[PDB]
Amino acid sequence: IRTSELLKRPPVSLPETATIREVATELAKNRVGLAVLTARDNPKRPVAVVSERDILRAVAQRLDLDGPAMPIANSPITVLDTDPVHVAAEKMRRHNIRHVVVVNKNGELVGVLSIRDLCFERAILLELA
Amino acid sequence: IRTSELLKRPPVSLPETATIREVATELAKNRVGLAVLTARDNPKRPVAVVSERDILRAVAQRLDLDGPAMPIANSPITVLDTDPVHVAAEKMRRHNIRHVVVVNKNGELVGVLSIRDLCFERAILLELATA
Ligand SMILES: Nc1ncnc2c1ncn2[C@@H]1O[C@H](COP(=O)(O)O)[C@@H](O)[C@H]1O
Ligand SMILES: Nc1ncnc2c1ncn2[C@@H]1O[C@H](COP(=O)(O)O)[C@@H](O)[C@H]1O
Ligand SMILES: Nc1ncnc2c1ncn2[C@@H]1O[C@H](COP(=O)(O)O)[C@@H](O)[C@H]1O
Ligand SMILES: Nc1ncnc2c1ncn2[C@@H]1O[C@H](COP(=O)(O)O)[C@@H](O)[C@H]1O
Ligand SMILES: [Cs+]
Ligand SMILES: [Cs+]
Ligand SMILES: [Cs+]
Ligand SMILES: [Cs+]
Ligand SMILES: [Cs+]
Ligand SMILES: [Cs+]
Repeated sequence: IRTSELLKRPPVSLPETATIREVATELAKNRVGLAVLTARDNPKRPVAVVSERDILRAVAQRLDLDGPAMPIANSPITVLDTDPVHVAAEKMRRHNIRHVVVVNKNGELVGVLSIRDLCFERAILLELA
Repeated sequence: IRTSELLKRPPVSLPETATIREVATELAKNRVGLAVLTARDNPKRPVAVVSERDILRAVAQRLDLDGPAMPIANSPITVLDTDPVHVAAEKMRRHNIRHVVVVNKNGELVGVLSIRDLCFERAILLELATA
């Protein structure tokens, strides 16, 4: 019923000072589509997100792939861990994103949810309609 | 509800001889996650697919992005244009992919369906639940 129950894994994240390639390596190594950029001082606070989609455009535009990742990162769209799952689903539909970052009431990184999680379960699909 | 009815765009494709960067440019230009690689002799026949996920690994492994795209591509997982939409959704789930290449009875490239198409419409979501 709620967001936290659909989380499969610990959050895949790097510090905000990470390079574009460093994010690319971390995404390939974990077989995920998005990486959360955490703050320097506080590794629990998500400051941005970087997707393979962002890296793809960096490749097409011929950016320095060893340059900083923050300039291609976006400000996180979030859902609470205590929120119902359909909120995460409609934010994805609304923002045309395939990920939502799950945080707690303190604003700390709990995990990341994917469109993959919501669509491939019959129990969820009937709720989201 | 059948795959051909959820098609809203002509297939984004390149010839199988395309480089990795040439695919990356095509993906960015069309704002899509996948590109279908078509045959040399017959551009209607899909021979492979390349996702931005594949390009991402190319970046991480420091491959020559001006090298050919075919070695980083995959054998196309297809669905018929006449097939019902739940079959396409079933293949995405089973094979852990977010795209399916829609072809016709002759095996020619009609279009490409995405997990984005199936999940962001209430009419479809309900039918995916009904089975
Ligand atoms: N940044 C992340 N941290 C932790 N788990 C993730 C992250 N991104 C995606 N996932 C999970 O890993 C699976 C595959 O990720 P994706 O290929 O990005 O959909 C999904 O079902 C998500 O639940
Ligand atoms: N939870 C999120 N918060 C902010 N931006 C996002 C989020 N998920 C995806 N994006 C952005 O949407 C684009 C592609 O996202 P995705 O569909 O997750 O690959 C990239 O430019 C991402 O930075
Ligand atoms: N290779 C392709 N050729 C034509 N249309 C596509 C292709 N890939 C995706 N689409 C469609 O265009 C949209 C692009 O989204 P996506 O590729 O999932 O980022 C999807 O909703 C599909 O309906
Ligand atoms: N229709 C398809 N047939 C074969 N492989 C695919 C298909 N769609 C995606 N893939 C592969 O699955 C991985 C993730 O693709 P995606 O998550 O759909 O961007 C990539 O390595 C793709 O090459
Ligand atoms: Cs940006
Ligand atoms: Cs609601
Ligand atoms: Cs929208
Ligand atoms: Cs977006
Ligand atoms: Cs149509
Ligand atoms: Cs491959």
